[PDB]
Amino acid sequence: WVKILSVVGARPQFIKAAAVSRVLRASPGVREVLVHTGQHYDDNMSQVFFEELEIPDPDYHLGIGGGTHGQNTGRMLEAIEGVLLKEKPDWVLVYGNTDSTLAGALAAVKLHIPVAHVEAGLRSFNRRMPEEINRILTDHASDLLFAPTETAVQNLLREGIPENRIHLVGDVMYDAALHYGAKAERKSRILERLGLQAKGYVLATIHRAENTDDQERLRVILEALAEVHQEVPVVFPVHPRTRKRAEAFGLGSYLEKVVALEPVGYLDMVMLEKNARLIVTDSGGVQKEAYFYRVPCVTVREETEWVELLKAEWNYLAAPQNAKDLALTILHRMRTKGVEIDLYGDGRASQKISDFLRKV
Amino acid sequence: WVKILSVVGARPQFIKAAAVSRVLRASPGVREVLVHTGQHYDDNMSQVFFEELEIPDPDYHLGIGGGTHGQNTGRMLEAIEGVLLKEKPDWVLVYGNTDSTLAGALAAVKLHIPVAHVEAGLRSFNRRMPEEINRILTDHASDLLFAPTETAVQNLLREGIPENRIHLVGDVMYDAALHYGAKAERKSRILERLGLQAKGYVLATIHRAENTDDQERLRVILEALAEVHQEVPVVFPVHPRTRKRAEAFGLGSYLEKVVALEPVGYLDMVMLEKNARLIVTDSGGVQKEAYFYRVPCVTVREETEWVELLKAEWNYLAAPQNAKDLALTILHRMRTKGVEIDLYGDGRASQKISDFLRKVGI
Ligand SMILES: CC(=O)N[C@H]1[C@@H](OP(=O)(O)OP(=O)(O)OC[C@H]2O[C@@H](n3ccc(=O)[nH]c3=O)[C@H](O)[C@@H]2O)O[C@H](C(=O)O)[C@@H](O)[C@@H]1NC(C)=O
Ligand SMILES: CC(=O)N[C@H]1[C@@H](OP(=O)(O)OP(=O)(O)OC[C@H]2O[C@@H](n3ccc(=O)[nH]c3=O)[C@H](O)[C@@H]2O)O[C@H](C(=O)O)[C@@H](O)[C@@H]1NC(C)=O
Ligand SMILES: O=c1ccn([C@@H]2O[C@H](COP(=O)(O)OP(=O)(O)O)[C@@H](O)[C@H]2O)c(=O)[nH]1
Ligand SMILES: O=c1ccn([C@@H]2O[C@H](COP(=O)(O)OP(=O)(O)O)[C@@H](O)[C@H]2O)c(=O)[nH]1
Ligand SMILES: [Cl-]
Ligand SMILES: [Cl-]
Repeated sequence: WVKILSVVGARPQFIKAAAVSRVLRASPGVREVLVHTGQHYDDNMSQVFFEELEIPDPDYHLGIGGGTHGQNTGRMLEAIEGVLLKEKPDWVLVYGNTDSTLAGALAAVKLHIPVAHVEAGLRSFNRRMPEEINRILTDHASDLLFAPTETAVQNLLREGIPENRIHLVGDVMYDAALHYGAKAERKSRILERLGLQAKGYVLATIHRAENTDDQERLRVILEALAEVHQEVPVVFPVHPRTRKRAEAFGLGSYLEKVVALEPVGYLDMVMLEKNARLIVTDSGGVQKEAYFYRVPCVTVREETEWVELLKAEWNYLAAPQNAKDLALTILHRMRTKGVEIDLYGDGRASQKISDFLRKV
Repeated sequence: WVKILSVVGARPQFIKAAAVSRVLRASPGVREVLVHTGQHYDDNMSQVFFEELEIPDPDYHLGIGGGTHGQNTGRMLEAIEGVLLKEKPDWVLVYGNTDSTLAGALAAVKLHIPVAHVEAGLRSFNRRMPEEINRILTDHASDLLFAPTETAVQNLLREGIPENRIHLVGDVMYDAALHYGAKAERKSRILERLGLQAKGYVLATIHRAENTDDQERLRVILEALAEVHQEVPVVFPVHPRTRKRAEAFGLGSYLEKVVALEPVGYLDMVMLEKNARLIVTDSGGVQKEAYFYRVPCVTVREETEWVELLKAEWNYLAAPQNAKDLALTILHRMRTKGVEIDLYGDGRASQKISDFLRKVGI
């Protein structure tokens, strides 16, 4: 009998936890307790994931969100701690690299509760980025480090974390893609609703702060996607923050010139990804999922944490400096492909993690 | 020309800030803002240091303290972020490794305000210490790391922190002792008051969480100090957390078997340490201060961050497993001395720190 408490706050964490939760569910002598921080609150950012991915209702919802880093992190720290004091779990699992991840880890370590980091050791090497600080500080606070890639393992060794706390387990988001693929196939009618032809569009997601808080980068991206749309329709589920920023800077009309949507559930997303001729993104999860489906990817950033996608020629960096340059880069890359190579494991990252926990 | 905001919360942070702040005040093109989180709030833990060490009143008092890690750290994080969004300093300086330290770093780093950590790179290699977590994460959140020892430099390099963000500046607590030592001698009447002569007593402080939060560990310490007291008077300024734990556990009567005091100010502390025959402590700063005055030290812990003191034989660990043994250890070490060696620098760590903050560049 072991109690594993999972802290999730954001869409990509709901998706990670859906894989790990499934395995821990049907594991003998494990009870999972699941805490939703409230970081993501809109139904299209949160509830649709619990429904479509069949995720047990959370035991706690702390309803903390939409504030500053200080506010969100600070309140999450106090609220999560209160839950840990009640539930006394054997393990705390945190996912990814948001404020929720860091608050979960830090709440737990101060109470002498072991913390395991799902998706450990990724580095952008740009420490001005909030997400890099979150990765570094979470990794250094954790007891177990579940690395998805060899690079991630090397990044942890280089920062003095001992071998014996690092397990290369592959990527749980690959597990999720595998497990939910069929259900996406039989439930998603988004190509229908959108009048899209399989391989008759490009898929785009953009929400990095460094791309949406900076008017000139955001303008380069929306200008570039509208141009690309002239040639091949662009489907663009727009993150709420991205949509806020584009409206605020007067760039809303570019969204009207493509097939812009509110955020979609995972099942639609899978169908849009699979059927896309090419994916343009600044999302970590979406650039891996592109590779899952052997759809060429352009990452609108100066670096990625997922370097093996660049090496395997499946993914290509295009920093948003020039709208025409970026447009042409997207259009050129859609008739490219990468090498045959299996990354991210066998799709049983979640049971490797289950096993390592119930042992250690 | 440059605005440097310090975050302090606890007694040892006020002493460190005293030393640095004096320098920063002399420096042209340097404005300071001091934020007192409120972590330490009693006058004999906060106010007395401001007054005797000549520190100006804090620009802000957040009045947070007395809660869990969660509550204190969380509220400090939100509160400090508010101040920083008002003051928009060029640097935030954090000291040591309390919950205040970490909340200060975390507030700052997410606003892209550069953080400098005074007393950087120390490691106990014991994560059960909240303090170990605080200094690991502070260090990894910092853009400048002011290391007091070579061990601390090596600890940082081993955790992947680049050499160019690390500077071995020595210890500002040696600067403090050096700068305030004449005033202590001039003003302190503590020895007169207690009725002690030089070398006629042992000084004790105890306040680690791992020593006070466990009933029988604390009993081991208090009982050992009672025993020592029979052979050589024991003077014991008692931390409020320690008194409170001793009360709740029903161990109050042990404090009658020694010369238990309320916390003393820095000036009285210097005179107590300076004139002690031996110091027994679980304090970080007190360990070093014992060496400053060439007084043998016994550290009542399973480890210290200040390992050079053990190697120079000025300090000796004695984990509290057994009262008779801890007593005997204490009395045995009273007759010892370490090797002559200079540690902690030249008493101008603050000046080196000021210099780096000013010339680091945009
Ligand atoms: C750059 C960065 O730090 N990123 C971190 C960030 O993730 P991320 O950038 O992927 O955010 P995000 O794109 O919202 O979600 C993608 C998912 O949403 C689905 N997705 C996407 C759009 C949509 O409309 N519908 C939908 O279902 C997709 O199908 C896909 O499954 O938070 C993660 C977390 O903390 O767990 C970290 O692991 C990441 N760290 C890394 C290193 O990738
Ligand atoms: C073990 C540990 O983590 N310790 C950390 C801790 O310090 P510390 O353990 O030394 O606490 P503490 O003993 O209350 O203060 C001593 C001072 O009080 C004076 N002092 C002491 C008693 C007294 O009655 N009067 C008085 O003036 C003494 O003269 C002396 O100058 O908080 C510090 C901080 O974050 O800045 C960190 O730098 C430390 N990290 C290290 C590594 O030493
Ligand atoms: O359900 C949600 C989640 C987020 N957001 C918006 O997206 C912003 C960024 O939120 P997030 O939690 O992603 O912050 P990050 O992890 O990027 O720091 C928020 O302030 C909101 O404006 C929203 O509108 N609805
Ligand atoms: O001025 C003060 C500061 C602290 N405390 C008590 O000491 C406890 C521990 O305080 P803190 O969490 O700052 O840690 P510590 O001072 O022991 O390192 C507090 O909860 C209070 O009960 C007190 O009585 N007066
Ligand atoms: Cl998005
Ligand atoms: Cl004390």
